Amino acid sequence: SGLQGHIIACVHHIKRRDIVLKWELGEGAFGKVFLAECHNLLPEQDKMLVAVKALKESARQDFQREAELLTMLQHQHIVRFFGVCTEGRPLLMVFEYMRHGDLNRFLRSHGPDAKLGGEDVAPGPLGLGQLLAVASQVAAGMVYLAGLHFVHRDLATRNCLVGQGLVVKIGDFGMSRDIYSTDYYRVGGRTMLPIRWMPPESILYRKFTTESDVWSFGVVLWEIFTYGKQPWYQLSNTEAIDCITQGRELERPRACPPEVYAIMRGCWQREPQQRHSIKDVHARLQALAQAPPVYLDVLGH
Ligand SMILES: Cc1ncc(NC(=O)Nc2cccc3ccccc23)c(-c2ccccc2)n1
Repeated sequence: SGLQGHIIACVHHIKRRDIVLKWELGEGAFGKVFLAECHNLLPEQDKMLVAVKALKESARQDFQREAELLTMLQHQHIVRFFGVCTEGRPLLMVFEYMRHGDLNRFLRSHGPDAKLGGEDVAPGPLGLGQLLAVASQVAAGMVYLAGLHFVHRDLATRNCLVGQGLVVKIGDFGMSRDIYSTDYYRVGGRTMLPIRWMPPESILYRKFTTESDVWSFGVVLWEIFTYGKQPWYQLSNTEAIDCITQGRELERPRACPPEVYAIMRGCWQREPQQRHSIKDVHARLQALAQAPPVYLDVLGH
């Protein structure tokens, strides 16, 4: 459940008059999301755009616990939470607006299968350096979460956002199971598992740790270098469970250099203790991302 799992009060408040709903961005089972104009929120701006999550009994208690946890979780690679609006209904969670939407959508639209300007990025597919800076920012957010001993449980590019200047942050508005339903395997009733992103211990033993998140980051790295393609896309849900439990590893993407694939393989160690830490996976990717173009052009053959 993301934030709910970590839970199981200096929360900032915003007045309803200060939030002006413009239009809907999306809608799901737990509520909807709107683009809104927010007044007197941040100085030297006066007015600014935000993404507003509108709460669709215990929901109100869950909301406050979610808000308190979101007020703690503040980092440069975690979508910014501004506060809540509790005067009247619907209850609202206010976040920064990320112009390019979710990371999956952004990757697919800058991939070889895209339909067809470029303010933040060049024409045609994202270069090696562009793919690496994306990876590094996600890794950095996971470093902060592991640092606060937070277990994400649903790390995937659909659960990352992209803003102006290609800034990548971990975050979502709780609509992934509705917008990307084929990225989940429905067990029974409401329970939906992101099995393609899960390690063997989470599928087999139903264990979720800091180490199962590292495996998911490994899969997120694969999605980055495959321009948002679904992992094990050629397989059904039961076929994918079989491959994961039998120790099978996703193939090296075409755009992926062997050095990047070594980071992936290290995230995909069957033994959770054997998995390379996220503090090291980030340190490894950052170094690669800011490395000179002479060194980088050599990496990509
Ligand atoms: C039902 C549902 N499913 C999934 C949801 N995603 C998360 O809770 N995930 C997240 C993990 C870790 C850091 C986060 C930081 C920002 C935003 C989401 C974060 C939500 C949710 C509920 C309230 C605010 C937003 C998202 N609600």
